[PDB]
Amino acid sequence: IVGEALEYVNIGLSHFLALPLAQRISLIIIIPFIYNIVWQLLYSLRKDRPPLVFYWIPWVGSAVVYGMKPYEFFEECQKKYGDIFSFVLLGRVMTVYLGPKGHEFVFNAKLADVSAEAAYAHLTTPVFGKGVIYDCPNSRLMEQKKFVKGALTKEAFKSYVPLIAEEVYKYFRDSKNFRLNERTTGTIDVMVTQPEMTIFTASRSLLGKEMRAKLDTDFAYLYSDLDKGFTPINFVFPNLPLEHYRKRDHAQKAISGTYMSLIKERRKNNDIQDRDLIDSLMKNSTYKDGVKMTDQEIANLLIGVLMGGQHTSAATSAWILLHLAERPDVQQELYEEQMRVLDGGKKELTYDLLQEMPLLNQTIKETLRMHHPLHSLFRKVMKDMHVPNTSYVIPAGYHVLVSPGYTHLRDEYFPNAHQFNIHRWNNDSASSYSVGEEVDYGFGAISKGVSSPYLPFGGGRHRCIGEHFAYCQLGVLMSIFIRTLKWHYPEGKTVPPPDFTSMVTLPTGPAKIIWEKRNPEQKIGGRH
Ligand code: HEM
Ligand SMILES: C[C@@H](c1ncncc1F)[C@](O)(Cn1cncn1)c1ccc(F)cc1F
Repeated sequence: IVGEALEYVNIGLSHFLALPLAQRISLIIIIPFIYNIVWQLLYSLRKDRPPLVFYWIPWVGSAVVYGMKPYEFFEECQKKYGDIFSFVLLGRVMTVYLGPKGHEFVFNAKLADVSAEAAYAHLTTPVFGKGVIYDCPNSRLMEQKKFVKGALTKEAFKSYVPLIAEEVYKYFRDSKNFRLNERTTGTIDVMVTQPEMTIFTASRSLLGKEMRAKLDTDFAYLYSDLDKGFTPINFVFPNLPLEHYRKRDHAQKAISGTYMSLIKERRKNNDIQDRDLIDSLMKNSTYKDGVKMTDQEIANLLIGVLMGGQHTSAATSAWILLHLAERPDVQQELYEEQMRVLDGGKKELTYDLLQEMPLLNQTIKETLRMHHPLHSLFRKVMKDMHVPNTSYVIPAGYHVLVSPGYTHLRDEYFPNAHQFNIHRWNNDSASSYSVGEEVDYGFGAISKGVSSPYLPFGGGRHRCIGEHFAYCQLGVLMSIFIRTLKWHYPEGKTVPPPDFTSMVTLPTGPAKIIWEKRNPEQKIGGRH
């Protein structure tokens, strides 16, 4: 007789529903703790799954160590399990594939196998607005990228160089952090100066003079509010009836409103030129099926493009200054190249002359090797994926994570990888090189292979289209920094470690350097 036992299941259920509140909340905690632990041990025997990093807390997973020190986490997991392994992160399973094979597996994955917008839309759609980037099918994104890349031409860069130069000189003249007509030395926090210089230079060139003029007013604080809404917290908590979220949504509406105002003023006056990215998208933003982007979608695409470029570029010029601050030898070598290429300063800097500055471009290239601004790129797996030359299957509903910034730091691919050495790029100063066959996904021919161990701009359909703009901006900025200033660390300070929590690998601030004028008597003209 088992019937007697099934009575005691029923009895035990009734004795359970009647335990003291102390016993039950303790049971409410301990039942999923134990179940999680036993599920992982059962998981460890599936041979069609990559090894899964062990974690104590359910749902949270390895979120803490991953969020704080992702590269240290990857190295420890790589020593234990090899190059492919999974970990739990705030409710999701992330499968990491380290190394060049990982780059191929993720960046060159079939469109049907993985979805970037399914991973990212919750981060970005609340910040940028609807209908663009990741709030739209991949085919729409592919053509959005074509539209933006159409104002990112060599001819556009030739006109952007003197405009970016003007902004840098105006920032040296007017900003409280410098005031070079009044002060010959000073101390700056590069995490204060570089965000400002980046937004001023990117606004003037990509958005135009009107939009740049608005950053001289209270309007600039909307950018700070919108910027604060770009945060990993959006991945778990993208809308909370709280104040941070309200200034974000307000800023998005107010900034996109300002761009639509300009777009509609330009069209009401037929004042549509080739000045900036606004002119360009107004003339060129009709999809191949004949649908035109709305003025709202144009404005939102501007926000996302300007904000993406904001955080990668500002982080990078911060790291460049910070590495050069302890390398007066490198500053000296870069200064000599400035003097030779620009005839002692008697040539005005042009886009063409920037391309004849290999050591300056190698300094950018080397900073992007040691400080890849995005430590992790993500996709959501949409169809079960087999990992070649293994028995592993990554099931739909998992996410795949690739980290070229981690391979940038491996000695096997970059000897003495933790040493800043711009000369490892001698006779190889190009921002990136397609090492063979090319493919076009809708925004131009790009490298078909994505196996390069140096992959600062990703690859495949989601590859960056901002690299030449970033080199132009960083190049103008650094050419002027080098010709105008020397700089060094306060006593006993050195390169700060990265803060990875922002998802952008920023220097831990305050990161202070001391500048001094190379020509204490040099004056910057213009009105102020
Ligand atoms: C140092 C500067 C930069 C670095 C290292 C960088 C890095 C990257 C990487 C790694 C990706 C691939 C993302 C993924 O696969 O999920 C990407 C995509 C992209 N980036 Fe950049 N970026 C930089 C600057 C810029 C700038 C200046 C702009 C705009 C002016 C920009 C706009 C974009 C866009 C539109 C994409 C396409 C995303 C997609 O197709 O899903 N980036 N970038
Ligand atoms: C999604 C986002 C990101 N941020 C942080 N970790 C991983 C990421 F994928 C990012 O790739 C960053 N970025 C890349 N180039 C410039 N910015 C991005 C892409 C396109 C865009 F229009 C705006 C934008 F923020």
